[PDB]
Order: sequence, then C-alpha cells, then structure tokens
Amino acid sequence: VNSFSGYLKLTDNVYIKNADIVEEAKKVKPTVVVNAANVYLKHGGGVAGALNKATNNAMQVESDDYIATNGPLKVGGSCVLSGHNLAKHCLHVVGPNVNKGEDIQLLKSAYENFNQHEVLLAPLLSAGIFGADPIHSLRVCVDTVRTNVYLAVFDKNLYDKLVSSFL
Ligand SMILES: O=C(O)[C@]1(F)CN(c2ncnc3[nH]c4cc(F)ccc4c23)CC12COC2
Repeated sequence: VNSFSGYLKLTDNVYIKNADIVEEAKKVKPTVVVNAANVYLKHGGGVAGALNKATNNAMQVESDDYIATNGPLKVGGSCVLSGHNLAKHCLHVVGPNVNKGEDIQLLKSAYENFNQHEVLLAPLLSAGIFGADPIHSLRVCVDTVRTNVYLAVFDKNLYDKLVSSFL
C-alpha cells in the first residue's frame, strides 16, 4: 500500500490522474518525482519550469553544479538529484524533443530509466512542450516501464482523451 490517491488503474503497474505534478508531489512527498528535463538541465518551462519554481530555484542551482561537473546528459538518459521540498529524489529524464528534431525512438530509452526505481510520480515524457503525441507517450510508458508509475496529467481535456483512447 502507498499514499497515492484518486488514480485510475491502467495496467498492473501504471496509474493515471488529472493533476498538477507540483501539487501532487507537495502532498505525497514521493520517494521519486520525475522531471521532464533537457540535456542541459535548464528548467525554463513546462513541467521542469514548474517543478523548479516550486523549489524556489534550488533545483536549478543544484542542476548547474551537476552540469559544471559532469557535462550534459544524453537524450534518453537521466540523473538522480535531490527532490528538494517536493520528494526525496528527483529523477531528471530527457525525452526526445520533437521541436528540436530528436528521434522519437529515444522515448523508449527515456522510459527505461524509470525501471531503476520501484515507485515514481511522473509526467508523460516528451509530452507538452516537447512536442510528442501524449497518446504515443502513454503507450510507450505502458510497454516499457515495469515498476509502479503514477502519471500526473495537468490538462483535463488531455487526461480524458488519454483514458478514453487507452487500449
Ligand atoms: O503543456 C505541457 O507541456 C504539459 F501539459 C505540462 N505537463 C505537466 N504535467 C504534469 N504536471 C504539470 N504541472 C505543470 C505545471 C506547469 F506550470 C506547467 C506544466 C505542468 C505539468 C505535461 C504536458 C507536457 O506533455 C503534456
């Protein structure tokens, strides 16, 4: 038993809710919250900008030190940093950004990072400002992640569509 509430069960291991991931993290304080990161960990907008804002920019400060030491992530890659006031840990995962011309096949590699964590609160990778089809992203999630994932979908209209079209 865990503390996630109000989710619809899609599969054995994948759950979904119409929720603001920031507000959900603040209430659950999960072990792992996933950020929709870019390779530079520049948390300007989308989910990343919202998570970083909720940390009062501490996420960005930590991220800048990480990049100064390690260089950029790979598209499809990840790193574990602090969850600050939102979670124990933040798993920064880089899905391909279609608005940058990145290969959508890298979306499966991005979701594979979730399998290193038993339970996660996460957004749909490559959705939103990353330009991928969220229905495709949900399908890849279900077909790739084997650990327990709680997906927060900000937009109510999209949430209803994802549920109603789910096979
Ligand atoms: O338009 C988009 O880019 C998205 F809708 C944003 N995403 C989110 N997903 C969960 N929680 C969220 N909280 C937020 C708070 C904000 F200020 C901004 C965004 C989100 C968000 C998912 C989305 C990207 O694929 C759909």
